Amino acid sequence: DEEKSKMLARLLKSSHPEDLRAANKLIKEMVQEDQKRMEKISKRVNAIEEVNNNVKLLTEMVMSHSQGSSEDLMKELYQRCERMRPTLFRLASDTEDNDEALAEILQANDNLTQVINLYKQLVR
Repeated sequence: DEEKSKMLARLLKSSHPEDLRAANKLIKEMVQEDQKRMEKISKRVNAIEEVNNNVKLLTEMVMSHSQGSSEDLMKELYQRCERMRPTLFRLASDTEDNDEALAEILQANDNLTQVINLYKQLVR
């Protein structure tokens, strides 16, 4: 990260023999990497984002409904949570190279399961 960096800026400012050939090859590499690294983070974030929101929302509703046509936007929301358990689990699986991310996906999932059940605690 910092070594590949110093290395690069070294290969750049210098003659042609190796320097350019290498400098480029190394530029091409990084680019291709930053590409996948990007798409990954992007997926994880939206996923967690989508989850925290649904939880919060459906949580509030199950609260205002614990006393008094929402009983159908509350169900519909709930089933959405169910189908997320999958993607979440499937996500934690590819996140085997970053425990800070993996932990977030996990806690994300805790909230998800916590509310999917709390809803069921009333319907059931």
